[PDB]
Amino acid sequence: MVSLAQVRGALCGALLGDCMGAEFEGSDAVELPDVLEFVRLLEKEKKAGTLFYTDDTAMTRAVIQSLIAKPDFDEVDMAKRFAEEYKKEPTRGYGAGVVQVFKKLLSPKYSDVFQPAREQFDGKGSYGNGGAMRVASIALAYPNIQDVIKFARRSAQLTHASPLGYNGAILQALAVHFALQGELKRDTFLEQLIGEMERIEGLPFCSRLKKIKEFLASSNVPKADIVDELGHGIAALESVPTAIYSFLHCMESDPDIPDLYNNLQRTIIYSISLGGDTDTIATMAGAIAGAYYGMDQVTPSWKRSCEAIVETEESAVKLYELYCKQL
Ligand SMILES: Nc1ncnc2c1ncn2[C@@H]1O[C@H](COP(=O)(O)OP(=O)(O)OC[C@H]2O[C@H](O)[C@H](O)[C@@H]2O)[C@@H](O)[C@H]1O
Ligand SMILES: [Mg+2]
Ligand SMILES: [Mg+2]
Repeated sequence: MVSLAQVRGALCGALLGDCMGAEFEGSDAVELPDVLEFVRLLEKEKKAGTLFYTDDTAMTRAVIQSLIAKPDFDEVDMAKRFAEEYKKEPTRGYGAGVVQVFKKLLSPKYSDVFQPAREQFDGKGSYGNGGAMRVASIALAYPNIQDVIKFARRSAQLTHASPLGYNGAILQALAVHFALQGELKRDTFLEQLIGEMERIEGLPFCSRLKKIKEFLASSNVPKADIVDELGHGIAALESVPTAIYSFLHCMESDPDIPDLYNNLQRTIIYSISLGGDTDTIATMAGAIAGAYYGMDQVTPSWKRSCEAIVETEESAVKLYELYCKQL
């Protein structure tokens, strides 16, 4: 039985990952000591809301507003909200490509809201993680896996028309889905994901998911090896599996991370420690961790530092109602 605590956990986890990840974004070597210092300073900050969220959260909030306005899923309403949000706050840190999608939706020239995304990169569409970064809410609003899949795909295809783009969104949404279903063991969790992705792709994402299995079966896997094989890039293929690994890895102790950090905190710290697109990787791993461990692991000293923490917590209630309605 999914609880409010898990839905709120997911969203607050996504918000923390974004806000804290943003601070290290695009450094392709990050050092864990920097992350630990950052976190310690964060806990001591007397002023609340010192960390601003980025496009990841901006788009997340737009998804949520759309689901609440239109619980049956309205891709037209959603597209409009994405475009209006971009227009309202263009400097939140959007990918250079996706900006063109928003401008086409804002223009009066397109009646098919999917068409701008189809036109990206000489008709190939974006392979970026921007579809995945905002998708978690689909899993929080829709209990049935078939809904999760088709709405993850469609929400993603508003900006990401490449299969790599939108299958990454599907994968991230499935990861959050299976994290919500209670205390799944690692092996079953991955079996669940590999099962679904073979059908969906049938295989880039399955390949990476298989390597994740491999890695988890080993111990003391260098971060370099994780980055080398799974990636830490703005591409969905190189970020969504990496987020899933971070979550799965951080279900147990990491020798480098003090055990006085809880699992969700560990998850965020570890994600950021991998470098690259740290905002987006941490927001995704954080969403999965939040869903799994819930709000009890979203500590007051961490969350209070995030722009829009209050609004986010409020929004969780409305999402949770959607979820409950669907049962
Ligand atoms: N098919 C392609 N061919 C060549 N380059 C591509 C392709 N697809 C993507 N790129 C490159 O990938 C870039 C971004 O793709 P975009 O769809 O704009 O962005 P996003 O929404 O996925 O956001 C990605 C992250 O960026 C921000 O930090 C957010 O926080 C996310 O973390 C393009 O400019 C291209 O260089
Ligand atoms: Mg961002
Ligand atoms: Mg980013």
